Parts: sequence; structure tokens; C-alpha cells
Amino acid sequence: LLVPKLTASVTDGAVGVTVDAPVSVTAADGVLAAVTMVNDNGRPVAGRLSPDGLRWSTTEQLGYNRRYTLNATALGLGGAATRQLTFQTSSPAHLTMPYVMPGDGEVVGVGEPVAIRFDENIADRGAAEKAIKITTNPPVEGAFYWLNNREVRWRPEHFWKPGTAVDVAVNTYGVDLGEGMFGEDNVQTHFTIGDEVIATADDNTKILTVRVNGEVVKSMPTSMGKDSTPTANGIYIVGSRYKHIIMDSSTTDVDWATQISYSGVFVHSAPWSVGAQGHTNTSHGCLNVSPSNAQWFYDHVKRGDIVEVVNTVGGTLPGIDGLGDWNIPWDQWRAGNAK
Repeated sequence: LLVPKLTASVTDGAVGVTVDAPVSVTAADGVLAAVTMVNDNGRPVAGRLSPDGLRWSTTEQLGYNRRYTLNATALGLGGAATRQLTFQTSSPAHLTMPYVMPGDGEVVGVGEPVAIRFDENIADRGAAEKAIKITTNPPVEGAFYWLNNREVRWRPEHFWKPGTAVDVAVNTYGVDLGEGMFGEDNVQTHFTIGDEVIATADDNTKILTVRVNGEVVKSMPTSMGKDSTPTANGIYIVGSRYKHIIMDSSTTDVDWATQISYSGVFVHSAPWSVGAQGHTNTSHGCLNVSPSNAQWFYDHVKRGDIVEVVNTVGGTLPGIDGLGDWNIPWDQWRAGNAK
């Protein structure tokens, strides 16, 4: 009871040990002289001994399907103790890789959700949500909601406050995502919320008014979808932008095209309907504006800014569109759909 005591974060003979966490060893009544961990080819795992010699931990990722042997020696005024244990890590049936948006270091608008897309259908949505650590500053409540079996989103109840830093750590390596599916790797992203930019298209006036931090900076006459093919009402998140693109219904050479739905709504240059803009809806659902105004939008609106459509004869944009997240009421969004 006077020689050093050694503890570890893993148990001898354990199987299915998950590789999401480092392995640690601690000494009491003594100091660790040396600690090694090797795989079944005798290859060491990197680790670090604290300055005080009381704690050691691994410092790189352990692999799947591996047996590791831990050897530790501790010394203290009461003598020495050397101890050994072996354990075996998870053996996945399959791996899945995550992909996070928005991109790292980006500045985005006040509508931009955090988006985590997997390359496999996730059986245990709750395990995936628990593995995704989102930090906000200033802190704000948000919640997860799945758009489909492969992609989860996170957002606050209200649009983001400009100046908010968002850090996203997708810690899916070594996590069991159900049905033997484990995370292939971790991913991260950090981004910032820029200025509040909200462009409202009112079908009663046929004007698209862009407001930055609440104040009108641009009015644009528009022509939206004709009655046969109306523009849906609702809140749309700004996506990608293209200088020139081939707009095709099977999914008209079009310039200055800013996408606002996965369903194919764009704000774009429509020289052919300039006389109708401000008066008569004429498109297939796109917000047609002048070549000039389209380029203004392309230049001054960024991913994550908002377009709100109101008072059209259409219905509402679906909340699971891809860019329609805000159309899901908060009680529904927050309750989530993990089960």
C-alpha cells in the first residue's frame, strides 16, 4: 500500500474500446518514469508525460481494429511498480466521412446555418448530434434538425447577430453512428457572421428592397413567377453566385445569378423582362431584375444573407429545401427529428 498506484482510462482485456478519446495513465504516491503503448506490430503510439510526472496521455489518434499494449513504470519513495494491460478498439462495419459548411474562415450572412453532411445515411442521429460541438460568441441557443438522412443543420431561433464567431468541431472519429457505422475522421470549421442583409420582395409592390442593418440601400423593380409558376413565399438563404450560367428546367443563358433555393430560384439578370419588372410577373419563379441590379446583387449580397418573399399567389418554401431552414417554426426545429 506504499509503492506507487497506477490507474488508466482503459481496462485490461477490454474490447470495443472507442477511439474518440485519448488514453491516459496516472500515478499516485509516485511519478511515472515511463509509459509506452504499442500496437500488435510493436509500433509505438505517440504520447506525452506531464512535467510533474503524474499523468501521461496519448497525443495521436488510435486506430480501429487494433490491439494495443500499455506498459507503465512508476517510482516513488516507497519503491517501484510496473504494470501492463492490453485492450482492443472498435471494429467498424463501415466508415462515414463528414463534410462541414460553411467554409473555414468565411464571413457569412445572418441566415447561414451550420451544416454537417455525411457520405452515408446515419442510423443513430443522436450520436451524430452529440459528437458535433458548436461554440458561439456571443453565446446563443441553437438546435439541430435533419434535412435528410445524411445532412443535419444547426441554427438559432432568430437570425444570427452580426459579429458572432461560430466554431464547429465535428468529433465523429471513433463514434458509433449506429449499425456498426463509425466516423472516418473529425472535421472543423470556424466562421463569422457579417452585416445583416435582408432583401424583401413584395408581390404587392413588385419591388425587391435590400436592407443592410435595417436601412434601405437598394430598391430593385422585379418580375417574379407568373401565376402558373409562382414564386413561393418565405425566407430564403442566399447560396452560391455565378457570373454566367446555363439555367435549364431539366435540373436561358443567364448572367449575374445568385441562387436562393436548391429548387432553383435565383435572383438574376433578365434583360428580356425589363418592361415587366415593377409591374407584371413573368418568370418561371426566378426573381428577374435588370442586368445592372443583378450585378449589384451579385456584388453586394453574400452567402447566408436573406431574401424574403411576401404576398405572392404561391405557397411557402419548404423548410427542407436546402436553403429553406428558416421556414420551419422554432418549436418544431428545436424539438428536432433525431428519432
